[PDB]
Amino acid sequence: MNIFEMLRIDEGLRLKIYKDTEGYYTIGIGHLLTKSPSLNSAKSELDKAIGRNTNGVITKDEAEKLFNQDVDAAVRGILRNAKLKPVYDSLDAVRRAALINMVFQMGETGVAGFTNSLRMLQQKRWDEAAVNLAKSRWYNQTPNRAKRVITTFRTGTWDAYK
Ligand SMILES: [Cl-]
Ligand SMILES: [Cl-]
Repeated sequence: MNIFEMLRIDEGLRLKIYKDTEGYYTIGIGHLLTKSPSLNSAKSELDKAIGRNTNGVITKDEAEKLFNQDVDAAVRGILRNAKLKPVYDSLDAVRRAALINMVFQMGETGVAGFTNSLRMLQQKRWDEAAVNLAKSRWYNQTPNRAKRVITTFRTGTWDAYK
């Protein structure tokens, strides 16, 4: 298992514009299009992202292409962030994937806001970090996905995904 296969299980794959768990316009593998309520505005972003007139539909390759761009952006956002970088640097490879997963879903700002959890991860206090991570809107709104990520941080294995 790797970061790509982990995120593919978490986000699924859809080739036509759809609404995410928050109600926003998305396409492919969890690629947010816009927070706007207008479908037209979403179709406009989609064509801009792809470079062709898509009329709301993309192929598998186009989806995988946006996906590779998005994982690359998440990693780099972490390495550029003064709060995330040190945590990232301190973790093993499995746990690193779990941090990337959080960032992909919620953005760097968002993750950076989990001050207490990040400090516990840095300290390698696994059971205490899992407990604090669960006291969030994240966990209450997407509980099965949060539990998978949280178990990954707690154990340091891919069990939750096998
Ligand atoms: Cl883009
Ligand atoms: Cl969920």
